[PDB]
Amino acid sequence: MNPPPPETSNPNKPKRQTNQLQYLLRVVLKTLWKHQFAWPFQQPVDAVKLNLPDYYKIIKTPMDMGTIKKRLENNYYWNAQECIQDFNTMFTNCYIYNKPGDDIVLMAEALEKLFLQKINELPTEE
Ligand SMILES: Cc1cc(SCc2c(C)noc2C)ncn1
Repeated sequence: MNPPPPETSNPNKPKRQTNQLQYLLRVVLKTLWKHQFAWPFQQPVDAVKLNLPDYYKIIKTPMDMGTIKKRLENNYYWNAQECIQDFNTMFTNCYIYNKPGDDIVLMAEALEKLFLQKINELPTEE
């Protein structure tokens, strides 16, 4: 079975709208989302349709860009580090689950290269 997805709404979590979080949406997420290799990462892993019955046995902190996009658009975060951590969790899960050198690993690596280039110029907090 699939687990419930990660949380994207929690009214008692305190929230901020900040220039670093705006950059994470307008620059980081949008750059990765439009990439030709984004599609596997645009929603939670569907272990049923993809026939991955061991995925959620191995991966206990699932994360994906559909979840991150919702978190950014719905102002779920307090700070940029929370969102950066979500991207890094997504990449790590892919590398942990998959056989080294598989297509999905090359896809994650291409997105991660762009992620790192954009994070390198995360603006100073205003
Ligand atoms: C090309 C492709 C797509 C997918 S989508 C499912 C997926 C993701 C995302 N991370 O690990 C797996 C497995 N899997 C393999 N190969």
